[PDB]
Amino acid sequence: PFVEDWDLVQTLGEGAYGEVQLAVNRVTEEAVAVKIVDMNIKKEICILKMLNHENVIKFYGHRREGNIQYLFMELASGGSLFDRIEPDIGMPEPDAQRFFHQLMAGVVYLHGIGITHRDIKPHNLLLDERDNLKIADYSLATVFRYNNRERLLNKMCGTLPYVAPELLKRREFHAEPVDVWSCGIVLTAMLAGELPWDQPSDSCQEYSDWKEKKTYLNPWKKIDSAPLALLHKILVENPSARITIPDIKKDRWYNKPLK
Ligand SMILES: N#Cc1cccc(-c2c[nH]c3ncnc(N4CCOCC4)c23)c1
Ligand SMILES: [Cl-]
Repeated sequence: PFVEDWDLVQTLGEGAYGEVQLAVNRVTEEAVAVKIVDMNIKKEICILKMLNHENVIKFYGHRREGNIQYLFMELASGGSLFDRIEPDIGMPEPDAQRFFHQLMAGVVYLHGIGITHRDIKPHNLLLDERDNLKIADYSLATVFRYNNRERLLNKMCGTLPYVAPELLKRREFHAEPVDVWSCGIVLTAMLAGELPWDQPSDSCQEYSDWKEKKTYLNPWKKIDSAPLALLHKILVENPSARITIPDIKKDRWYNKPLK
């Protein structure tokens, strides 16, 4: 199959909705990614056209072709961060730190334009040929700030092991601390190659253990004291006591020179 000048050469994977194909232009040989959706997406395109940052997947544009919408996007030839995390091990701390810096640069950018991603996790964090991180998939994204006025969110969405506890507990909540939380679970996954809990609920034993500071258990025992002190500031149950991005950027481990 093919779309105007582009051939659909192969399946890269599935986003939150629909299929993503590698599109190669037959003329120019340029390779991009195309998300193919059958038959909400006005909002998504609208958010996609806002995006201009080196740690965010770039939107090239779209074509309706009968039933099928085709959303053209930057290709990331390095695959996902998911594939760089070795189970039970993680990755080298300097690599983790570098990816964390890039993730924060992307999140700050989004938040600065009033967008929350709402599903940060390693599958949505892609790597270009130089291992630069790009935040992908704006199908759950939404505006939380417009004309300088913040709106609280109420929709439950995301992925349970990554989702902040207020989203399970509060009728309405601030957007930014939710995305911060999920960045903390990504950090843990990078440093330990395991997720700390199935969900951050009072009924989840591993979540209770963390609240009781049992860091002699896994995954925490695999993580050095400096990044762990950051994770103690991020994975804070009360979102108004949770560290903000400005303060993450002052954290000791964040600023530690590494290999
Ligand atoms: N909407 C959206 C969305 C969600 C997730 C990823 C992509 C995606 C954009 N550029 C890519 N480059 C290389 N692989 C990619 N993926 C696609 C999905 O499977 C993983 C590998 C992408 C887009
Ligand atoms: Cl993992």
